[PDB]
Amino acid sequence: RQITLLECVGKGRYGEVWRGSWQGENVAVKIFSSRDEKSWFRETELYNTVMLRHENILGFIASDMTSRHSSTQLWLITHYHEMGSLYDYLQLTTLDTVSCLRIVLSIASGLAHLHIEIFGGKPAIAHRDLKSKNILVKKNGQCCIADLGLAVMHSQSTNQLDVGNNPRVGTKRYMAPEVLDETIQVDCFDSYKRVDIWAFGLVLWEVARRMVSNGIVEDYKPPFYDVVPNDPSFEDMRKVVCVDQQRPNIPNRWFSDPTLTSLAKLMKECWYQNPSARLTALRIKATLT
Ligand SMILES: Nc1ncnc2c1ncn2[C@@H]1O[C@H](COP(=O)(O)OP(=O)(O)NP(=O)(O)O)[C@@H](O)[C@H]1O
Ligand SMILES: [Mg+2]
Ligand SMILES: [Mg+2]
Ligand SMILES: [Mg+2]
Ligand SMILES: [Mg+2]
Repeated sequence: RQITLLECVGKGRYGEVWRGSWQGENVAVKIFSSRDEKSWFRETELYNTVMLRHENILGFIASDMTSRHSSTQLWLITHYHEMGSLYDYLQLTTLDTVSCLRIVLSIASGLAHLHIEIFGGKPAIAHRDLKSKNILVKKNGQCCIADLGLAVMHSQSTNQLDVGNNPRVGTKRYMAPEVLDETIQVDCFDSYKRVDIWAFGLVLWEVARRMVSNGIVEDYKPPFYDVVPNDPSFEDMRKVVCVDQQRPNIPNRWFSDPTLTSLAKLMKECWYQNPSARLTALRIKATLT
């Protein structure tokens, strides 16, 4: 509500995010364009109607409408996290195994807790836009998942699939093949879970490259850096992913470390071209434990 904005710490395609004061404390304030009211709606929807509290999910505080510069602003107020996004984090620092396992574990927990229905409780939720920019790194080393603005929900009791009406689509670079060739089954909640696993496999590759094993690392590179431009188009991503069926190549320096060898095994099982073959968030969480 009555919060003072102190610094804007970044912008994406759907709004700005500010570091602000509430009760003299640091909170993140994502300000939506009214051009993107549907994502502010969907995120407010989940965080108000679903008990969505968990160590590895961005903590919610409030949602509100306010007036600035003679115009209406849609605020989503969440936990501020000093160290920013996994994507920024991976570029400024290298990882050792205990910090790299702590990251991929935390994301695995967050995704699985989203993906399963709890009775007592919460419906099953698929994310639909998971990527390194939509994961935050917290002061205690755990990562959490943010941006529920494209989320779909399913409840076993009703067996009703809630898809929303947001016409926004996922970040093109991270789309699974079934999204790109438009043969995803839109009526089947599990399809959406398998889109998330695929992207998770991409995030996994991003993290592994930055773990120091025998004093060597790769530089941070986004998935398919070598075959598609920045801001790749819908058809750019289709040629690589669907037609020629390329996957990020695994550096064989990783075969000179035991963990990197387990994560290479994890990733490949997240990006089978056949979505039924892909691991679930529940296995991935298990293996990493
Ligand atoms: N809760 C938060 N606390 C601290 N920093 C945040 C928080 N949320 C977002 N940020 C930072 O603000 C940046 C802008 O985020 P955002 O507006 O969500 O766009 P994006 O997620 O980076 N990519 P996109 O929204 O698809 O264009 C992020 O990349 C983070 O670095
Ligand atoms: Mg975002
Ligand atoms: Mg974000
Ligand atoms: Mg969020
Ligand atoms: Mg959103």
